[PDB]
This record gives sequence, C-alpha cells and structure tokens, in this order.
Amino acid sequence: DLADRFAELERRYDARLGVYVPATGTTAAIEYRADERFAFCSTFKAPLVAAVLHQNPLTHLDKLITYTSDDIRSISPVAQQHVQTGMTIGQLCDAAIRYSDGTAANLLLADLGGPGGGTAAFTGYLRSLGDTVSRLDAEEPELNRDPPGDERDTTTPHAIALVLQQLVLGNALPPDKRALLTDWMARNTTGAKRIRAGFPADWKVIDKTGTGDYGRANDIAVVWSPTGVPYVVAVMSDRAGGGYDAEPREALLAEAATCVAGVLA
Ligand SMILES: *C(=O)[C@@H]([C@@H]1N=C(C(=O)O)[C@@H](S[C@@H]2CN[C@H](CNS(N)(=O)=O)C2)[C@@H]1C)[C@@H](C)O
Repeated sequence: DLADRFAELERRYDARLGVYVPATGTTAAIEYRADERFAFCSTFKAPLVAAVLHQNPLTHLDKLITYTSDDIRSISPVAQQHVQTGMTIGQLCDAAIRYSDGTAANLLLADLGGPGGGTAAFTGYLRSLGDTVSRLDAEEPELNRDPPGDERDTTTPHAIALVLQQLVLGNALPPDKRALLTDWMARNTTGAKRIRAGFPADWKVIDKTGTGDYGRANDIAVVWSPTGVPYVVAVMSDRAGGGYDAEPREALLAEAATCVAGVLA
C-alpha cells in the first residue's frame, strides 16, 4: 500500500511528507497530504522565471542587471561571482533554476516589480494559472523562515504540481519560452539526490529543488518514461519536531520518489 509506505517514511525521518502526481490517461492521481500547506522554499523560482519570461519580449533576457554588496543576503553561488560585472536577466534565470541562487531570485522578483518587491505580482501570476492556494509574502532569505503551520510563503504538493504541469506540458507559455524554462530545469545541478534518485536512468527528469529551515526539503519535477509519457511529481517535506535547525533529509524524497516510480513503471 502506497499510503502505508509514505507513513513509514514519515516515522523513519520524523518528518511530514506531501506527494502529488496528477492523473493521466490511464493512471490515477497519487496523493499523500497533497492539500496540506508546505513552504515553497526555492521551488517558487520555477514559476518566477515563467512569470518573467511571460511578461517580456524574449530579448529582455539580454538586459544587464547591476547589483552590489548589500544585495547578497542568501545562498548565491553564481551572483557572488558576478557582483563586479552584473548579470543579464538570462544569466539570472539560469542561476535561479540551476544553482538555486537566492540573489538571482530577489533580482528577478524586482524585475517583475509591483508591491512587496515583486511578491504580489508573483502570486498574481499563479492566480492567472488557476492557483488560488499558493502565496508568496517575502523574498530571500525570509521566505524560508516562517514557523511550521504559518501560511506565509506556502504552496501545496497539489497546487504546485498543477502549476508546473501547465508551465512545462501545457500552454501557459508560448513554445519558445516554454523551451527555455524546460531546458534550465533539465540542466539543474541541485537535484541528483531527490526525485532523480528515485527514477531509473532511462527516464528523463527535469526539476527544481527547495531547502529551508525546520528540516524543509522539496522537489518538483516533470518526468518522461522511455516511451515519452510525461508525469508531474511534487514531493515536499519538513521536520518540525527537530526545531529551526532540523537537518533537511534528501533521502526521504529519494525514497518517496522510488515508491512513485514503482507505481508509474
Ligand atoms: C532555496 O530553497 C534556497 C537554496 N536552494 C537550495 C536547494 O537545494 O534548492 C539550497 S542551494 C545548495 C544546494 N545544496 C547546498 C547545500 N550543500 S549540502 N548540505 O552538502 O547539500 C545548498 C539553498 C538553501 C534559498 C537560499 O534560495
């Protein structure tokens, strides 16, 4: 039983686990705590890049953005190397997705603009995709820090899976912008030990990860079978029982994905 297995994993890792795979032709939806709120963490960067792509001509990607010392306030493996020179919007999108750069996300939020440093417009984008659940309230690093239970900066496995489905598989973006978003997620460097680890090598995996305080570890993916059948997989977890400093546990997501992969194979 799938639900029994997910509950076992929760006891093993002293964690709360959320899983959603939308229904397809012949497979029913997989759901475990799928309508419970979990912090976005860095998973919001996937729809953020889509929002920025949608809002502008494609050659906005070539616009240079400048920033400084006081702009580096969170984990930013790329933006710290380029503070002296600046980064184009395209470079910022690449870094936000592939390295989960926090400063890049902040700069992209500012580019989208409006109240709350871009967070209201970000939420507005999700609303336009029929998501009435998710909300973004703060930027990096505050968005990862809300107490367990707090609804600020949250999505649900269910809501984020439906958003990602429209972005990658549906027609939320035109084909050329859709391909840019897909390729970046395909070239993600942070996801090897999460959903990727649960699926056989001949299945294609594209993803965006999230990690935060209270043992928070997320992964949202689109996967393709060897025969080109796509599936959207959302896995979210936290470990509130360990407090603010609870270690995130990638292995939980890898195990949960393995259980998902077994059903879809
Ligand atoms: C988003 O959730 C934050 C940012 N994103 C992360 C992610 O995994 O999505 C990390 S980035 C980086 C990848 N793992 C590194 C830790 N090294 S370790 N412990 O050996 O795996 C961190 C980071 C939290 C947010 C800052 O934007």
